[PDB]
Amino acid sequence: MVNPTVFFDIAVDGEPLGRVSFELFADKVPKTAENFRALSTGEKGFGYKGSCFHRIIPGFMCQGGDFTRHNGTGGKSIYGEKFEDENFILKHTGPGILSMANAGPNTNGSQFFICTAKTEWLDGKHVVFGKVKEGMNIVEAMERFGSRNGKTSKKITIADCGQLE
Ligand SMILES: NC(=O)c1ccccn1
Ligand SMILES: NC(=O)c1ccccn1
Ligand SMILES: NC(=O)c1ccccn1
Repeated sequence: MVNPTVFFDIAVDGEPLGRVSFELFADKVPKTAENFRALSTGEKGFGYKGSCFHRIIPGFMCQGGDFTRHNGTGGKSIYGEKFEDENFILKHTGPGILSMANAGPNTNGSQFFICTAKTEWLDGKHVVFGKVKEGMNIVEAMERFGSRNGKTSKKITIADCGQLE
């Protein structure tokens, strides 16, 4: 079939900003893509809606997906607490790359990051599974609320999220 597309509706201190949409690479990382897809729809009873981008470093990346500790230490996959690195077929080529955050080999949960630069040192250690399709202007707006140490000057939230036709 066709690779799924997922959207995030982003808010800044509760104020609507815009929509970021993502192509998920189910054709190359079906397991990893399915996790992010189901967390986006909330169809297992948990996921990304209402959570925040807790760490944003301009010229590097926007990190989110921690809906259990809201700070980078939590989250869980649709398969259990953690799942294996599925493969490293896809590389971190530039801005818009969507990739899994982790704390060691085989520790993927729900946390993910959106690259805003090429981050080749992450290749072969973070599983890349998607890419921003629309709203890279919105990801760039988000990023302006980050800082050098990653603390956001405003609260950046996924006000709504879902799967698109
Ligand atoms: N430690 C992590 O999950 C990480 C996430 C994004 C970029 C670099 N490292
Ligand atoms: N990606 C995760 O589930 C994670 C990443 C860093 C620290 C703790 N958990
Ligand atoms: N490890 C690398 O290839 C690299 C490239 C630029 C900045 C930091 N690290």
